[PDB]
Amino acid sequence: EVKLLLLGAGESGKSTIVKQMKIIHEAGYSEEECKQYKAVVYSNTIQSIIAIIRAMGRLKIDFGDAARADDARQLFVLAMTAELAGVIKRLWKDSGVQACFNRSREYQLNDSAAYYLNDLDRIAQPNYIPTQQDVLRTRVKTTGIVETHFTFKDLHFKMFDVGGQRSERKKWIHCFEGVTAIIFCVALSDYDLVLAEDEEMNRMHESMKLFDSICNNKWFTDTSIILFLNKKDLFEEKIKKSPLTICYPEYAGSNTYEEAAAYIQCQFEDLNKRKDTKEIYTHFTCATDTKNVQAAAAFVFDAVTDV
Ligand SMILES: Nc1nc2c(ncn2[C@@H]2O[C@H](COP(=O)(O)OP(=O)(O)OP(O)(O)=S)[C@@H](O)[C@H]2O)c(=O)[nH]1
Ligand SMILES: [Mg+2]
Repeated sequence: EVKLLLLGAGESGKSTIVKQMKIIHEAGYSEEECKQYKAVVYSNTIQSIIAIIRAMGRLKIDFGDAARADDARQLFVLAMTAELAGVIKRLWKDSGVQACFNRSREYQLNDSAAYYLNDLDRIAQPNYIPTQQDVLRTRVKTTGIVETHFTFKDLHFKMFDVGGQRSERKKWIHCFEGVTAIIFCVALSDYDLVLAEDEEMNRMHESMKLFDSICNNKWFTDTSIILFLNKKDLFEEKIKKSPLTICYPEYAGSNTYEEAAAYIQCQFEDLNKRKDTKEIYTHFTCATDTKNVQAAAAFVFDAVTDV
């Protein structure tokens, strides 16, 4: 009876939200289901550390220890085993690798790269099983449309998740029929990144063009628009290191979590052309934090209840 549509750019966090609805209302991920994602965890860790040493060549950075070159060679051939763990750990500890990691803005690196790598000892053990946090931290591109059903207070939702990348936005239109509410996810940490499809397009700017399209859409003039400003935990960490001016030349405020976030929210709310007729319900979220998403869900519920 209630249709929920998750929209947003790629890496936005929409699929992580779906995962959280199963954790909260469907009592988590079974031990067996976690073992399913074990390969995904390993693939993500491997792809991340590969992405870093590959960046070094492009970025003119070399190891703090020249002996690592044999480990970097070993990483590619092996692409889990206890030898591969020792190789990755040494590469992650290297001063050169760490320098390149702190320049990840200049290439494409998974959000959860450091999360997995900093916990490699746990990840490398035998009989290791992905934790619920580990599963949420996994990245897998969403291809096609995925639906999910859950019931709350005698109201049950149809949640639709779709791919955010340009390759999949053609299929967004197929879902627009009968949408109660839209949850538009935006990565706060995307302000200094660039799209993986287009090397020179700013990720946040892309997210903006999308939100303008959706927020001021002809089909959705009825539907309530919810704006999820996601990845606030990464934004908090990141805003100290990188200035928000990279995304906005005009921004003269401080590079602080509270003030910078407030600014991004305002720029997205300003895209509403029917600003008097239509309201936008905005919430700051950490999609990997189940407790935080529980609070978000309640906020989503209140917006739908307002009907
Ligand atoms: N730290 C942190 N990581 C997040 C957050 N939201 C998503 N991520 C991470 O970012 C990655 C992308 O999230 P995901 O849910 O897959 O985005 P998406 O919109 O579904 O990506 P796509 O299918 O359109 S391509 C995931 O691997 C997840 O672990 C967040 O709020 N905080
Ligand atoms: Mg997805």
